[PDB]
Amino acid sequence: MGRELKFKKDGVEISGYLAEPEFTKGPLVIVIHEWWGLVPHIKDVCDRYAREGFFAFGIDLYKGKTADNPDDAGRLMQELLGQRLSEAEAMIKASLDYFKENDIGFVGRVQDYRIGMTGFCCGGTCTWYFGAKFSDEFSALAPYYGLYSLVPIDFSAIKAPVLAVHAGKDAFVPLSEVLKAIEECNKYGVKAQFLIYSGVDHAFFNDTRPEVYNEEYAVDVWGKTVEFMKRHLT
Amino acid sequence: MGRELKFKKDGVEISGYLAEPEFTKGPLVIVIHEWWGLVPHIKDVCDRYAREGFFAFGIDLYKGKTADNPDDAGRLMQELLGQRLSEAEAMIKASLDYFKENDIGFVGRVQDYRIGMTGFCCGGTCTWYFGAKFSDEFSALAPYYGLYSLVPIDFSAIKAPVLAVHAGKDAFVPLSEVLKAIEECNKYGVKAQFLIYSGVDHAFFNDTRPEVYNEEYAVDVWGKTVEFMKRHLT
Repeated sequence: MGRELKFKKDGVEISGYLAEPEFTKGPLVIVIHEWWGLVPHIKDVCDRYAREGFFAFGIDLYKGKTADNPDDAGRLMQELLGQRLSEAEAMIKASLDYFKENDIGFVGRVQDYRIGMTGFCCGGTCTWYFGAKFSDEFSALAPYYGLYSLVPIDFSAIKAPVLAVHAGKDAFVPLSEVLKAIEECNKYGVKAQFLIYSGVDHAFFNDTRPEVYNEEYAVDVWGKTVEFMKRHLT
Repeated sequence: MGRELKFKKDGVEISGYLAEPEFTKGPLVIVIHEWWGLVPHIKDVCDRYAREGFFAFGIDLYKGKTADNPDDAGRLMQELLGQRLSEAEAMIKASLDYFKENDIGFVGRVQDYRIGMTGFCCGGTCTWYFGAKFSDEFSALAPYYGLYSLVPIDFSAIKAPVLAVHAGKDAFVPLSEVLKAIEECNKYGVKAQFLIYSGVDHAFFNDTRPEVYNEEYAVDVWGKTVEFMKRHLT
């Protein structure tokens, strides 16, 4: 089952796609879209999480807007990260509050909420950023190929374990930037594992983009990601 | 319940420890020791592989010698990787030939041999080096925290997928060296995934060395390694 949510809470508009497991009362994963916005591929990822026993909320951070080309997509992303960052923070916070009020993410085995977050591209940046901002709320973070140069990621504040996925030939994220993030995690004692796949580009997980998709590593990284989310959230 | 193999083949003396799975006839993994030599910890690793369905051969590359301190260990390692590298190569090749003659590592599903190789510290270096030297013989490589600057690894020759495990605070392997390896893999089309664990030291997998062992990441990396070896060897 997947449903479109749209409602107001604490003065902000929450919208996105919620995939729910069959019967399983599982953990929750927040899934953050790329710079194109909340498109079908992201909803598909949410469905895939639900088939593994997780509630998955593909939150819309673009207020219903999507882009099909880099120029418009870059404008939406720069607006989100550079002008509406406070608002996006408030949407994340209100979403978390909403799910907890509805018992979504409550895990019987531990008698507590277990909430993860993952995202791709700008959604990877957001995973890091929000994971630091809301460090009491998340039990696992899985940022895929986010930029570290767009917004200040406060590595000192992160409390969750992190699975950080990167592409070896990423045209947007130099390896030097990945190295700097590793050194910050070393410095602050962040339990971050960095996975760097040789020879693939940015967005290699996106099966709808044949110019960058890599099947071998997309299958590999999905296996690793589900294992990691299960380890920390169930 | 493994066996100590000792025999001569093609002019070189082979010795090591062979762990065998029960109730399953599976792939082979060659396991290469650290600079201490073929000590109980390494035999334990072989046993662990056998419990997951693999034959595992902990080859001795030190001609029966072990070391309990860094000075003696460093001398044995420098001798292995300098003066006796050709001999070690011949031991690896003769081992492979021996197993194939005895049907060890033959996998029914693919009607062919599937042989992996893994190792730690100097054994990680060896896994890279021999994986390139004997490029057609290996179907998976899992080098843990080896140095890249001791012997010339021929990245251009590697044909197997690689799971390269590194420690984020490795006192012996700077992250700049890991980056150089990633760039070589990118350049030559090696299917290498690099996994860098923040905050841990060299030899963090070694549960017999409490000063560097890290349980959380040793458990994590074991899971990842078994999944990878199963994916490529069964």
